[PDB]
Amino acid sequence: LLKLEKELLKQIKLDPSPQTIYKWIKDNISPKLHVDKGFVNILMTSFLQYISSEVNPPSAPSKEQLEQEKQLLLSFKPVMQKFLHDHVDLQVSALYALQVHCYNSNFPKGMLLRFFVHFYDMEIIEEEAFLAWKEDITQEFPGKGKALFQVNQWLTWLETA
Repeated sequence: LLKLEKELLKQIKLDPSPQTIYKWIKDNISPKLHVDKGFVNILMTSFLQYISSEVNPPSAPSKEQLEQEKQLLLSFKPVMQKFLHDHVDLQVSALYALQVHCYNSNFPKGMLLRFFVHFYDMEIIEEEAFLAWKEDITQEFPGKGKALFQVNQWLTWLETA
């Protein structure tokens, strides 16, 4: 799975067509793993790494980077939905992936919450998963406090009115 992750990210860089990457998964990863939380973790982690590498390469995002990022995420949305729809616990896994990804970049200003807004508006992550992620004690990935600090007002609104 740490391996699998190696291969998947290599494959995305080689050809980031949503179609190609979905076919590679289906042809190279047993379907029993498609509903595994660790697989959803490596999947979402690889997509986010790729998007970052594209939007903010080694050259405070510009409006052009914000649009580019939305567009790339939009092209991946049907692949992510194919594995996450109807699976709230795997959606919580995808939120931990995005938490750890932002933790790994030192929480860039607004990044985590801009992605929560995306994932919610794109119907990738349901309300229930956002609140399960908030309230979850059982998992231990780093960066959970600083993540909460940045999306708490948003989550509280979601929860109450």
